[PDB]
Amino acid sequence: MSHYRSNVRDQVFNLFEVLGVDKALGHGEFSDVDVDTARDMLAEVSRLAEGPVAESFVEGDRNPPVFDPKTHSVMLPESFKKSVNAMLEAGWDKVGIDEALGGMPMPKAVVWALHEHILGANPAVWMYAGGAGFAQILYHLGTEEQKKWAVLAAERGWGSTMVLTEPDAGSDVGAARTKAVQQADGSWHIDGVKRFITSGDSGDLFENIFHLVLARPEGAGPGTKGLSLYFVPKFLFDVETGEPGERNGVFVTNVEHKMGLKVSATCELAFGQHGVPAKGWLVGEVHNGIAQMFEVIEQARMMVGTKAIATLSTGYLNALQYAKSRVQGADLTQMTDKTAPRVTITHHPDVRRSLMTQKAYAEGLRALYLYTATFQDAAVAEVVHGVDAKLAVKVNDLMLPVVKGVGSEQAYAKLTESLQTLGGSGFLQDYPIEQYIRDAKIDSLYAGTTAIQAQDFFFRKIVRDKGVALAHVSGQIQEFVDSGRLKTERALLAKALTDVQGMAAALTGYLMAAQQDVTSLYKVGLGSVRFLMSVGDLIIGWLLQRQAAVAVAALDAGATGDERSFYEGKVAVASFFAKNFLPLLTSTREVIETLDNDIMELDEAAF
Amino acid sequence: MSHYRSNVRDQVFNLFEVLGVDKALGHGEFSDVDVDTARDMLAEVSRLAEGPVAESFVEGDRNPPVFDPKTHSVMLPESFKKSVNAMLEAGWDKVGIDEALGGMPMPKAVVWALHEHILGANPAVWMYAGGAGFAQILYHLGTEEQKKWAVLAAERGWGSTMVLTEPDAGSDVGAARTKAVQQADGSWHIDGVKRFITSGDSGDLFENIFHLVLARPEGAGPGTKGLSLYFVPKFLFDVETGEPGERNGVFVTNVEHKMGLKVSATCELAFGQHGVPAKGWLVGEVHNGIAQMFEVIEQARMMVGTKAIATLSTGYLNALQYAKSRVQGADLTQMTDKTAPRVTITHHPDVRRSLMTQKAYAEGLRALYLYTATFQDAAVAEVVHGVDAKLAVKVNDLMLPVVKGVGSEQAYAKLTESLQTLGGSGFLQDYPIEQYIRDAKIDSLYAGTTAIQAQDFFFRKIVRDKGVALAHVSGQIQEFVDSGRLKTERALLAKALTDVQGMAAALTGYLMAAQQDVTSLYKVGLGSVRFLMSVGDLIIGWLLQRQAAVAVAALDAGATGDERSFYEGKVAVASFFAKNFLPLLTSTREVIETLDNDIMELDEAAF
Ligand SMILES: CCCCCCCCCCCCCCCCCC(=O)SCCNC(=O)CCNC(=O)[C@H](O)C(C)(C)COP(=O)(O)OP(=O)(O)OC[C@H]1O[C@@H](n2cnc3c(N)ncnc32)[C@H](O)[C@@H]1OP(=O)(O)O
Ligand SMILES: CCCCCCCCCCCCCCCCCC(=O)SCCNC(=O)CCNC(=O)[C@H](O)C(C)(C)COP(=O)(O)OP(=O)(O)OC[C@H]1O[C@@H](n2cnc3c(N)ncnc32)[C@H](O)[C@@H]1OP(=O)(O)O
Ligand SMILES: Cc1cc2nc3c(=O)[nH]c(=O)nc-3n(C[C@H](O)[C@H](O)[C@H](O)COP(=O)(O)OP(=O)(O)OC[C@H]3O[C@@H](n4cnc5c(N)ncnc54)[C@H](O)[C@@H]3O)c2cc1C
Ligand SMILES: Cc1cc2nc3c(=O)[nH]c(=O)nc-3n(C[C@H](O)[C@H](O)[C@H](O)COP(=O)(O)OP(=O)(O)OC[C@H]3O[C@@H](n4cnc5c(N)ncnc54)[C@H](O)[C@@H]3O)c2cc1C
Repeated sequence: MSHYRSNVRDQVFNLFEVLGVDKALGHGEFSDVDVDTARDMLAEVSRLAEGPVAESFVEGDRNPPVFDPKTHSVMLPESFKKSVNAMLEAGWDKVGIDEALGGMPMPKAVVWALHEHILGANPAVWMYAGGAGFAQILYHLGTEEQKKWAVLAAERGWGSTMVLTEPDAGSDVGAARTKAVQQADGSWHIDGVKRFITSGDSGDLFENIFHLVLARPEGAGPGTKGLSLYFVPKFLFDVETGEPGERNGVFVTNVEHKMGLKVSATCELAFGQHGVPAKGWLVGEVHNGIAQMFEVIEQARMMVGTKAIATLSTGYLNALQYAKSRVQGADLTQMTDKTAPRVTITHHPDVRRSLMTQKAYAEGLRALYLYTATFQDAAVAEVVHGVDAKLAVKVNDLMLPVVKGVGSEQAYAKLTESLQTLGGSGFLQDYPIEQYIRDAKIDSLYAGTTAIQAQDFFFRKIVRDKGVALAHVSGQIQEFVDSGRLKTERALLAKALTDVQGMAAALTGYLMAAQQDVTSLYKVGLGSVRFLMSVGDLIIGWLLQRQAAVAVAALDAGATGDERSFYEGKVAVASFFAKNFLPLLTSTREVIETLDNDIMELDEAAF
Repeated sequence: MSHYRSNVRDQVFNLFEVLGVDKALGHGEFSDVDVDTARDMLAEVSRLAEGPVAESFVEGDRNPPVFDPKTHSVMLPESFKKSVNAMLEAGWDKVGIDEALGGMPMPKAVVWALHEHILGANPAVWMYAGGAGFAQILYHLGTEEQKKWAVLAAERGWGSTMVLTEPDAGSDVGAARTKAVQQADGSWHIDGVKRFITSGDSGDLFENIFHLVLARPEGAGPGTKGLSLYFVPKFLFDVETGEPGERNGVFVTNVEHKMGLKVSATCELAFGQHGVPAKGWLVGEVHNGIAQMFEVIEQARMMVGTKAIATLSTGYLNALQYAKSRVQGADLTQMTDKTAPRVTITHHPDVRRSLMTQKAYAEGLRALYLYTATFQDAAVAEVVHGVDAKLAVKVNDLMLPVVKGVGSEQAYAKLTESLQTLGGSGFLQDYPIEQYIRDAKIDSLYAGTTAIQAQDFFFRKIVRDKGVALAHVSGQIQEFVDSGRLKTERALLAKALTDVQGMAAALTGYLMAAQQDVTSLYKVGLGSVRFLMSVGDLIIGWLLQRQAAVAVAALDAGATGDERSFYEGKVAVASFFAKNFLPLLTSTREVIETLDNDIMELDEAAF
């Protein structure tokens, strides 16, 4: 087969044995979707991922897109084009999207499980083909006239981009200087240069591209609150039929050469700099740019974390496959006997430690993004968690920085173990883990760096939230921990919950203290990322133990064969994680409780 | 200037203010080298590394060597060949080499500090140019006839290789099947295929290459003990003048395609398979192969750890230079004020945490390999540490797994922080950190995987050694923590010593219990790598506090200006490491004390 190894069985286990998404199927907007329908779609898309989508994964990296400056055009490998069009011709880009746009209803938890397979097999495909998902947001936020455009965009299959960054405005989006001047007809003319734009051009892959652009109206206020969101197409088009017309003044002027994700054209995109106006329209005809754009960012941050996790999972499964078959060395128990038979390396304790660590974070993080996705539909959140719509929004907001920040960083860190499992062969392009690592590095940077995720998590999702969402998740873990074979694991989780609550209390103390000495805030920043990562380990631990309980019940009821091996692996991985990673949170709490500002007051030249 | 950023000042600090190498200079073999001569040499190689050597760093990766299968030859980029020849013409490969081979005396601590700059600027240069260091080993081990061959190899500038690995014999060197058949004329015919041979061919870069080859003499016993070391030249040569002659029967048949270190040709090397016998000569005319080859392996393991550390250093320095000039966002104390002045990112807490983390491991690991190198000369070890020659060998042996294993893994892990400091630009090939990471990942694999290092460290360097070397080093740390501003840090180091000593006790306990239940050994394997990493952190913490003590003295003695900034940085980094990384060892100890065999008993199919 291909490089991509899927795990539909684990997705089904989470969705329909552990998390309860099955109880929302057959109800609400999912009247005509049952568990069998969702299972079949998952198997169907996993086969597409493993075949036509994965087929161009290697070539996308080895023969990157070619950029021609004078026609401002990017040419993608033909094999990649077919991969994208194989996905689109099957309609996987439209599941969960409004029926007006050609979609059919589906819980986001299932949608993200479906898209996991695409993100694992060839993530850039998902990016180039996000047009309809972009159209969904434009449909939600636009005037009635702009809704017809969104409908057209979805059906003519346009490509799409999210356009915020400028050389001087990356983390600080509010510093952007791309400007917008209103025209007599109500149109606007966009004028500026944007940097690092994913899918900024894609050649003849699509009939059109509609950029969603942040720009500052002439005379607008400063910062992010002064930015407005604009619909700017590559081609002007017939507002009735969608037929592309005159080329609009939006041009790629450069394409970055990157560590990985090479098939995703990361572009310098110029608006109105080449003699042709960049005509655009104010989304919703209101000035509400940063709020509007964050509907896109929220999806971007979910995708990026799910991508990081999809990559770890297939990285782990490739390493496991290799390890079962690689003979090297003798069993440690027969070390003195140098004539002892050679064994497969899964017999070596460090290889099993490595593989169980990979397993725990692949499956642990899979559970985490699926659990997060059960809060992204109010109806699913209601039936699974018994929370009302407002609280579900708060919990999803709480969990997004965890999915993105912990997923990106832990996936990359544990792909190191995947590669280590192959020995020297892991350093070769013959195996895909090398590329997995290069493609995954980006996940801690774009859609907001980890430091921005951790700042958002504490200041916006806990402090501004008054801790409500965190107290809800904490309370669910408390109940789980207070409720035979899993008693030791639950006590380690009780300790980890207490450790994380002590982290949050210390950081809130630093926050409170800042009223007397404002530099106390630096301590919060110093601890923010370790706190973010600790919460992730806590929720991974809990979800894995919820899985282990379902597995114990399945084994007692007489599981046999492959199902028994699946459930046996869940008991072991939940216990392994509890004993090897949860106790580390104790030392981290002590460090966070002890933070000082020595390194803040240090002279910069001392570094 | 170039990508490579050096730190001569820190090397001097370690060598001549902390570690006491100055006491050995001016005496014994080092008559002709004083502190000043060494500082100038470090500065001189500093500049060669930054210029002619770093010149080809980028091209070597983006235009890798071309393999010609019909002539079994590798063609290296011309600019890279210039870099190698610039190193050789300045004689940096012969520093510390026997005078018979064109070298002059130099303590190993200074030699590795010299080579740090080549390894950071273009590590493959060091590898290709290592021929003279190979000859020194040939000179030590050879018959009188072979020592003349070693002289000619050093004088004619030949390249060299170390040839062990086969497809079925990587970590398990003893499974190699390359054969050796003695001829009437006293030579042997080598027959087999070797894999992954660094520098297996180099085109016209050198006049000859002498391969050091492990092979199994006809009728020898199994495992590493049945292997012998053979001298196998690319060209047969006149044994009096060294003039190359007939082509010997050893040919490269493939070159690997790798993640990084691309300009190092990693070759499939075939002996006696292309119709021409591969003539070789038994090194020392004795069958001591694995012990002889381990003289080479010990240098390779020191180099790999030093390379990884050299790479983290220039990664940190590049990120630091970038952080000081990158304007993004405002001070955290003004987060509510959206009009606040923009600041350089060095003002942000998470960036300073990141930078101080990179600093502590770059400088901590530099101290580690320099400390280790003070045991690689008997005269130096006596003057500096007061230990006899045989104990110095044992300590060096103890530390080689630390330098290679901990250096390789921690350098790669912390380069993630370096790249993160660049934000989105770190993912660009426009900056060198992307290449650092790819070039560094191999450090955890070749010259023995991290698991091999951890196994060697415990079973051979602690258990076979009867705790002598470990007891000596721990004794020095015990002394140190029992000796105002460094008091808090001293106590954290004491706790770390107790923690590591508890890890050792637990592992020794598991070893003893293997007398009754031999599976207990598996627990040793499970904790082996974490134990090794913990010792690294202990020794890093210790050395940084030794540096801090020296720095405090210099501060109170009236240091000013840039020297004051240097010394202040050492105080801060030693304290930061003590407070943020040493306490984490307590939880690691608890994990090691609670290891069990559940994941060993688990069915393979359950993974
Ligand atoms: C049915 C089907 C469904 C289909 C749809 C799904 C599919 C769609 C397809 C997805 C496409 C993905 C394509 C891939 C492209 C790659 C992504 C990128 O790199 S792209 C680029 C990625 N770039 C980045 O990620 C930017 C990174 N930088 C940051 O995030 C900064 O922290 C900053 C810019 C927010 C700071 O600015 P500063 O002015 O200090 O900010 P303040 O703190 O003052 O907040 C101001 C206002 O912002 C707002 N708002 C804020 N936070 C949140 C939130 N978390 N959350 C929400 N809103 C949030 C809020 O309105 C707030 O006002 P208020 O409510 O308070 O009144
Ligand atoms: C100015 C100078 C400028 C230029 C400088 C040039 C310097 C020189 C060249 C530098 C290198 C060039 C760069 C090349 C980079 C490629 C490096 C590689 O990958 S290639 C290398 C890649 N491949 C590897 O690294 C192999 C990795 N695999 C291993 O290490 C395995 O553990 C194994 C082979 C030892 C197992 O086999 P098994 O038979 O079960 O192991 P046992 O436990 O039973 O010991 C058997 C005998 O071996 C001995 N001996 C053992 N250990 C050590 C030691 N630490 N320590 C010492 N000796 C050791 C010992 O004699 C022992 O006998 P005994 O004393 O006990 O009676
Ligand atoms: C491959 C790729 C594709 C991209 N595609 C897109 C796209 O389609 N659309 C788009 O809009 N953007 C895109 N970007 C940009 C992306 O959104 C990133 O947010 C951007 O690269 C980050 O800003 P920067 O690179 O200027 O880094 P900076 O913001 O300059 O960050 C540099 C360092 O400073 C730290 N830092 C910065 N500000 C703070 C702060 N206030 N507190 C603490 N630490 C801070 C960061 O964490 C980081 O370590 C892409 C980037 C890449 C690499
Ligand atoms: C770039 C590069 C250059 C190289 N250059 C040279 C060279 O010049 N000369 C040379 O002789 N070799 C060279 N090698 C070979 C290199 O030393 C081997 O790849 C290395 O020893 C690992 O062997 P392997 O690839 O077969 O992995 P394996 O031995 O198959 O290891 C696979 C996995 O099993 C684990 N494992 C194996 N045995 C054990 C055990 N007993 N206990 C616990 N875990 C175990 C490993 O840690 C790893 O995770 C090079 C390799 C590379 C990648």
